[PDB]
Amino acid sequence: MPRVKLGTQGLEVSKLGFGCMGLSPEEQGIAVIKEAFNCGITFFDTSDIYGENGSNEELLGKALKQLPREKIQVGTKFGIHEIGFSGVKAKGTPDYVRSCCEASLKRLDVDYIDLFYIHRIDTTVPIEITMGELKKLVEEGKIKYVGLSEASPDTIRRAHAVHPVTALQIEYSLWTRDIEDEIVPLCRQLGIGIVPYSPIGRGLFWGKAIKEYYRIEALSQKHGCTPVQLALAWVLHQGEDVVPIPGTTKIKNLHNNVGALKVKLTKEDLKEISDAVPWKFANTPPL
Ligand SMILES: Nc1ncnc2c1ncn2[C@@H]1O[C@H](COP(=O)(O)OP(=O)(O)O)[C@@H](O)[C@H]1OP(=O)(O)O
Repeated sequence: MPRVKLGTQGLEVSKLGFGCMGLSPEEQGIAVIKEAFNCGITFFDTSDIYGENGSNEELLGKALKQLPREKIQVGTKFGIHEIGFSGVKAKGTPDYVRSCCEASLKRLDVDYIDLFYIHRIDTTVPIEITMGELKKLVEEGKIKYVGLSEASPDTIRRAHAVHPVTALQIEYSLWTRDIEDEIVPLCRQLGIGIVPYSPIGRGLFWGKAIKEYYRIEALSQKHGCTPVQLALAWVLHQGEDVVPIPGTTKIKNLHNNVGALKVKLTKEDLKEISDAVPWKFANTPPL
């Protein structure tokens, strides 16, 4: 398993990460995490908001007790404070940053978090204030690196000016390439790592809806992998600074995802994949 530098501050992760969200039957969740590590995945992603009352963080914390903590990069997050009919409410006051961090440390049962993200931006608090408390947490050793998720270009730039941002987590896949026009270039200018979430799930849902397409399947066959591996490989190929965090609850799919790292695609291969996604009469439909 290759390792890559995520951002410029010193974080180093496995080229493929693992999203723990979906896991929240405990023994079996722990077993998936342990097998991911046995496959060389060291980067594990969660958030305070996943599971019930932080049960996903608790799960990861239990799994960690069976692993070498210092070999693993734990990413978690804070910021979503309530969810209701009216929608999601974010909070980014310094007191909340600190209390969320402490609660996550306790649920994960760790002395530090590697990568701590603002999960959702608080549009009522200047981002400098939130980042200021995150800077204090870095200086105290409570967290090592700071991430953002779903942030505007203006928020990214202003955040980074206060304390360097290590990663941006955003949706990115063959089916969702909005970040390419402005976000990707900006992250590259600032040295910020890119962490795609839903690198395969939206495509899987689509594949299922359309099933109940062939160009993608024929390209996967051509490249000796499955359609999902091709999708994940495409994301993997978008840069040395791109680390996707697909989730799964199944060991077989975990092994499939790891297998996607084997796929090698040329610039031309990549365009062909992108371009595909905007007896006498014994014939078949053309590709
Ligand atoms: N190799 C694979 N083949 C088929 N489905 C897979 C897969 N890897 C992950 N998934 C599914 O893809 C989903 C996860 O996709 P994702 O990580 O891109 O995130 P998201 O839920 O945000 O879409 C899960 O539904 C997962 O289901 P399983 O737990 O049954 O695996």
